[PDB]
Amino acid sequence: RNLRDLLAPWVPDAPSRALREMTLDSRVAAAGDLFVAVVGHQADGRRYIPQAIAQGVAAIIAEAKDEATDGEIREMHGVPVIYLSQLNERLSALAGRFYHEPSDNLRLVGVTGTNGKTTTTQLLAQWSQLLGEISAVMGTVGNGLLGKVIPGSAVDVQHELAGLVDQGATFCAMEVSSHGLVQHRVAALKFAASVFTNLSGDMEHYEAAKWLLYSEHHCGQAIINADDEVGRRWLAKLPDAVAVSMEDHINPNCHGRWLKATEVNYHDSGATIRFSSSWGDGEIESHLMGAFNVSNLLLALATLLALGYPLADLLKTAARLQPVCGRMEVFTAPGKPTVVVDYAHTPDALEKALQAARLHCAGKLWCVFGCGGDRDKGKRPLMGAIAEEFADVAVVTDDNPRTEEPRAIINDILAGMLDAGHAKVMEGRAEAVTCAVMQAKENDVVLVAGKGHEDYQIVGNQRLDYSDRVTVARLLGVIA
Ligand SMILES: Cc1cccc(C(=O)N[C@@H](C)C2CC2)n1
Ligand SMILES: Cc1cccc(C(=O)N[C@H](C)C2CC2)n1
Repeated sequence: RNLRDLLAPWVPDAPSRALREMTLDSRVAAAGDLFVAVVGHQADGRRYIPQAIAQGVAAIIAEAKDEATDGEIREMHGVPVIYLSQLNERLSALAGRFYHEPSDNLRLVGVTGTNGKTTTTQLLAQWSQLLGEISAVMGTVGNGLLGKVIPGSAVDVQHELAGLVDQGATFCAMEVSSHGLVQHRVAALKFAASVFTNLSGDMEHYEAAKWLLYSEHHCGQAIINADDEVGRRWLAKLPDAVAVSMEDHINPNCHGRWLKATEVNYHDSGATIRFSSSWGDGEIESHLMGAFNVSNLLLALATLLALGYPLADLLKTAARLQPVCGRMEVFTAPGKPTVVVDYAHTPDALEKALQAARLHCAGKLWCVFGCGGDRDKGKRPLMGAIAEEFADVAVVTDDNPRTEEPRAIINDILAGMLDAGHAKVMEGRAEAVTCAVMQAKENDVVLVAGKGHEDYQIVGNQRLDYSDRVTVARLLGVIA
């Protein structure tokens, strides 16, 4: 890395100077670094140019606003300071060049929308890796090669993508937040494909702002959920986008690319999804639960088809796709009730989890759950009302009671019910889980909510070793 090569597209006359790393933080700007001095909300990095210089940086790139002209080269204490107008907008491009254009050196797929980003990215990364890629993810659960995901500016994004390319990644599925997009955090990334899952006067400016952003990015193949009203607006203006539906929203008159689920059977271990597409038809056995996960899987399928992965190979590998651990994670065993472990710990999340589970439930739906002690109490009766409404059997138990009296938490939950006497209460959590699993019938479904993959139960100030997954697995005679 050299300042002159780095800046060649923009600043013809920039001095040669070897560079080490790129940083926005004057506090970690080491000797040989490029410090980038950006102006944000209540922050002016140019204030810290003296400090960085004093810490021995090789060079500085700085916001030109009010201070200089675009491309102006100055020199302070023998250190080149190059000024650029609209530096926030350009930071992604600058960092891209610094880090050798990582998005041109793997297949990058970006997933945007309110929900489903995490699951859809995971599915993209898993399925592509099943077809021979070395895949990675960047998103809410962290960054890394699959299995090694470790728990944010335009520089950081490019740096992390370069790290992945360095570790041998050939495919990356990235969550792209609305906030990230607006703050130019992905501005110079070359997306192979861009996926839209869903959106949760005004409508004209919102739309306008997002269209403007779209027009400025390298989105690649566009893959859009046609079951969402906003998705259909995108599709109306993008004739080469791929429309995906599990209802009747594909308009066959447009002769565009499409994928639609024609029949879905939600069963005790997943969903059987029959589909047609402009690539051919097929049937997939998904091991994920609920309708929204059928949509997420279809989006991943359509994306991979769009990118040229063969339908036959995707079909042969689909049954290996797994849920994110502790997210609507299904446990079945021959002749036992189906048990779903989900992290749902809010009224809305609990409601969605119950509605998803219900689709797969021939019998009674059980819900085992509690609420955290020494935290806001407001959700407690709301979760009680939800469990009573959307399950057939509510089993109220403990969930990280901490220092709060466990039964007091349970009381708050029960207080939200129309008919609390119809709820079952069982303390200890392990005991409650066991109660549901051992009493439920073979065609029942038991949702164990609140913990997902979090393998502890906080009682007092002790983190006790405890896993919903392991509890369930042992009861069913399976392996967590
Ligand atoms: C770009 C494309 C490809 C295939 C089908 C379609 C499609 O059904 N569009 C619908 C949802 C129109 C109202 C927006 N659009
Ligand atoms: C991943 C990504 C990056 C940059 C822009 C975009 C974008 O405007 N996406 C739209 C929602 C398009 C329907 C797919 N998506």
